[PDB]
Amino acid sequence: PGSAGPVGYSLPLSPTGESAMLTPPPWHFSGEVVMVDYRVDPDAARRFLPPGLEPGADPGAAAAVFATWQWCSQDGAELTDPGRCQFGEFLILLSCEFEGRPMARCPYAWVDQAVPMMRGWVQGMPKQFGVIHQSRPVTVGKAGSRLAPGGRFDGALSVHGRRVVEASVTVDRSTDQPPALHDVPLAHTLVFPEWVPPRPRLVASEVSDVEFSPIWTGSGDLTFFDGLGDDFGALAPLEVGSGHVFSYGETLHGGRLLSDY
Amino acid sequence: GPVGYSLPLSPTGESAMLTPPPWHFSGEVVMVDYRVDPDAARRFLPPGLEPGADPGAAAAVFATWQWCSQDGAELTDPGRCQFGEFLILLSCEFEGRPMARCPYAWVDQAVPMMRGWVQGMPKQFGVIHQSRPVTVGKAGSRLAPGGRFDGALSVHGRRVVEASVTVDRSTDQPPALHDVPLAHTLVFPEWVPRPRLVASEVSDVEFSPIWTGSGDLTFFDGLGDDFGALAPLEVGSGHVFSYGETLHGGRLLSDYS
Amino acid sequence: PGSAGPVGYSLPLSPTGESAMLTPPPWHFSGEVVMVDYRVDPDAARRFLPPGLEPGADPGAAAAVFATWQWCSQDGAELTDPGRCQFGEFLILLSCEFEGRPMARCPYAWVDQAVPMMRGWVQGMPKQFGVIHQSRPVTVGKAGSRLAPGGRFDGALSVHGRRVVEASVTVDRSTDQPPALHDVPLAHTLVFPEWVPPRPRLVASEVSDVEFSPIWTGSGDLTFFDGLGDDFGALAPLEVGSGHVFSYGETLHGGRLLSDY
Amino acid sequence: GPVGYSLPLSPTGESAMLTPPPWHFSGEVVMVDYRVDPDAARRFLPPGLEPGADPGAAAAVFATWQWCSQDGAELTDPGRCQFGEFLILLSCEFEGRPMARCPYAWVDQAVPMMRGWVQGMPKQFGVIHQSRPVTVGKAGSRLAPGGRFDGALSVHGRRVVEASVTVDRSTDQPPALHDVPLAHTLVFPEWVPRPRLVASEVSDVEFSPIWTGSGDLTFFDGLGDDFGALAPLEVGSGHVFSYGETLHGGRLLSDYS
Ligand SMILES: *[C@H](C[C@@H]1CNC(=[NH2+])N1)C(=O)O
Ligand SMILES: *[C@H](C[C@@H]1CNC(=[NH2+])N1)C(=O)O
Ligand SMILES: *[C@H](C[C@@H]1CNC(=[NH2+])N1)C(=O)O
Ligand SMILES: *[C@H](C[C@@H]1CNC(=[NH2+])N1)C(=O)O
Repeated sequence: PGSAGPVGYSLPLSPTGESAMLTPPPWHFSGEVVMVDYRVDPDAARRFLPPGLEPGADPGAAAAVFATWQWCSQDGAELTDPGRCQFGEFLILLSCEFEGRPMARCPYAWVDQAVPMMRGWVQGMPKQFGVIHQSRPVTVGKAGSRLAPGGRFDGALSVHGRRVVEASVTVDRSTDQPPALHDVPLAHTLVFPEWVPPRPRLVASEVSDVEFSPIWTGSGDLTFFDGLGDDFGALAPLEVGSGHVFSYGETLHGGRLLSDY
Repeated sequence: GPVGYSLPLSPTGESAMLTPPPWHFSGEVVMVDYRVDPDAARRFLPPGLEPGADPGAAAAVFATWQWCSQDGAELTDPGRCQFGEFLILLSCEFEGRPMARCPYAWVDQAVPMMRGWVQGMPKQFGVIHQSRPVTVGKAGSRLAPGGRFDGALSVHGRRVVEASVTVDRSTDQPPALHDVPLAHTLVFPEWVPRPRLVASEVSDVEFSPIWTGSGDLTFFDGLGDDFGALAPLEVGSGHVFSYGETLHGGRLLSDYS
Repeated sequence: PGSAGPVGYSLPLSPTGESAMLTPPPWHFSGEVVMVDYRVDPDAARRFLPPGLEPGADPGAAAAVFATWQWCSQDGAELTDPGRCQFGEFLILLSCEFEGRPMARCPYAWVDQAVPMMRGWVQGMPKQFGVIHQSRPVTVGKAGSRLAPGGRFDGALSVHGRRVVEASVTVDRSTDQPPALHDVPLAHTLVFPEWVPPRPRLVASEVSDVEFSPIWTGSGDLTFFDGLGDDFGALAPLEVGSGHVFSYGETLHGGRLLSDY
Repeated sequence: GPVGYSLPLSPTGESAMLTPPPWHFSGEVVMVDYRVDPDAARRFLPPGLEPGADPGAAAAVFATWQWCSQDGAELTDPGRCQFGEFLILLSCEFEGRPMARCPYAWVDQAVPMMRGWVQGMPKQFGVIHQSRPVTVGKAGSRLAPGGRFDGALSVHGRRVVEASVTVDRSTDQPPALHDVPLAHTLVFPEWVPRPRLVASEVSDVEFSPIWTGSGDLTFFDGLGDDFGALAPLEVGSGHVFSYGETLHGGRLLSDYS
């Protein structure tokens, strides 16, 4: 009501607010996921947990998650421009707990589009830019795999021209049991660098209307390669477990404060 | 000396950019049938290719593909086996047999581009986007009545084509221009100072059920007056479906001798 | 000294701090610029000036600025990886004043790399992602222009697959007079969206060791196209003035608060 | 029917992806001379091309180019007239005359890639980065003693080559492998079930002063054992310079009849 200067949910500010790079939440997501469960060094994982987050009930449980998404705002406007509403993503997830409640920590994430990257920082998800590839199921022809026993699906991440992660799943059966780390709240750290010479906050992403397709599960394989530094390398798999292929949706509304310390 | 199906030659032949056919394709298509000026279409038909039984029938075709060679090796590297594509198709005939001519095509990966020229398909490079059906959540459309699917092509940073389909029913009737042989012109520029009309030989052609509904198509400036001549006079039905084929090689229609 | 959780100048946090996407300033920049001075609707320009910034001494003075940069941190480490240390940029600049002192406001900017984009938001420069092309001078052969009378240089910006801006300069003489809008402080608005249900600050970017090559100046041409919305379109040229081609360097240290309101 | 120097054919010929030669090039080069296993190099030489007077001499060449046709039209669209390139060169001879063979090349734009195959230059697609000299500020090197310049190539998301040069002096001596004719193999895959050895004809070859100093070069895995066979045994001098030429067409060295 009072406002004088230019406005907007985000930069760039403009007289009408229409120029802003980001739209206010809620945002809807619909995606396809290729995920591998793995065993991480629990002491290594612990060092990525900020104060307030404790080790998971199974401290060594981790996951590598490839996904391709479509997203839109409440009005659905972005959906008519597929170039604007799609992105690929790779995440690491670590098991943790907040006040006794299972959650996941995402210490590393990459995406291949700028809007999702910046929107990640708004939520505290530490998204960087990368090149991200993922197999898609086919239903006709021979050039791919079906969502059926024996179907194989692969994921790859490169960053700055170097291969960082490769994952594979060969599915053998369908279940109605969502993978644990993809079915708990994510606990992020909101912090942004200080330009004029920071107060981090631990937040949970608030979601609704979480939906999974049937889950196709089988063997998993996962390989980390050099090219992201030793801090990242500490989270490489000790052992690799089951892989999972499924579709996922949710609505993301905003943050809930877990601790402002 | 060094060998290979294609450049670069190498001692074992492994370095070649392209592998020998056959190649398998599995793709997701968003296609719009439209009416083109028949006189404009005729001017894109080389000798031997005559106007369709329906000279004005054309189509704009967006697709996303996975492909592989006979051994399937490319499938394990999604970054190497995937590409997006936009094509124009024109109805024509050769010796009384219905076919389609592709006067323009764009892809977003180099191997499929070069492989296109091998077959005579006139692929250039572009930026190509296409809606994907969803089955969970709210951020997209289902393959079901009322589902909408969009396609866009930009070239050299300029928007060139936008298409949309809103489906209303499923059928087992493949879109006509996507179910006839393609007749290409095999020609490569002379570097040291002879075109052939060929058809792509395919097998194991497979369609999913075809979701069909309204179609919409717009051409924008940015590719020149020759291309603009093929802009729609009227836009017909749209179709969303999956498609597979195996592509084996070429068959000579004419070498003009 | 006390720190427990993972750390870093920016996300992602890590045990050593090495994983952070951004490095602390200062950052050094060395670039090549193709710039066109133009006349903007002063009333339109005014609406992009937040409280505290007044219209420029010449309220209708604006510029369109294409640049290609190399950048590095104090240790110079980024320079050995050209893919990491280079980016292209397009900016709009508007003339304004703070407490009587000439400055420039950048209402819109685009870059083609993720690190520079995020670093822009840290400073309040409203960078989005785009495709940005710019001619470079040649010194041998025929496939280009020399930095000499008659030399022509072009710039183009596309965003989401649509052409947004095209500029051209044909130079006819060399001067030692830096273009006014490229030789004054930039006044940005620091603001980041609030995730847990904003306090903007007006800041100036503090720079040192500003250096210009000889300036090649001549006719300018500039065209805006649709595809960024009516707020942006309000800043299209009424008339187009001189163009300038030159090399530029500076060291960027941090922000100085102009007003926290 | 429709015409054109290259596909796609069109009624006026304007749609063609490629324009007829001559084409002008102006580029900035970062090059490292190195020693290759002569036996490995020999295996990449087709019949008619014999080992160099110095069989082990090779070079790794990074360049950034602007190009245009005779009318200069492409120059006004920087996005259409610019590309980056990485090449391997091997010393060889044809009928006693020194030449260079390019067994591998990569570029980052589609037109130059296709145009390469027209000439017989075995270009593939890659991601190619190269340092640029600066003249103001601190974020780079000057073309002056102690200046360092780096090059990198990735293909399909894997790093393949890194090179570096630290210059110490200026000379008027063009690097040998960048100052001899290139001998290519013109061949295109048969689609309906005959290579030629050709040289690229150039004129108006121009070098800036050559800044020369130490060179460093590393190959990484990621392209196969054939390519790996050309990895350096030893690395020599590096050179940073500007280069221009006009490329007119091909001259037949042999058609093997
Ligand atoms: C980034 C984060 C989304 C939300 N959940 C994900 N796995 N990715 C964004 O908002 O685009
Ligand atoms: C290019 C051509 C393919 C075959 N049919 C198409 N619609 N695209 C290629 O071989 O990759
Ligand atoms: C973004 C901003 C730089 C600083 N000045 C510019 N003109 N661009 C960044 O820090 O990379
Ligand atoms: C590819 C080949 C050019 C000519 N000489 C080079 N080093 N690259 C093209 O024609 O664009």
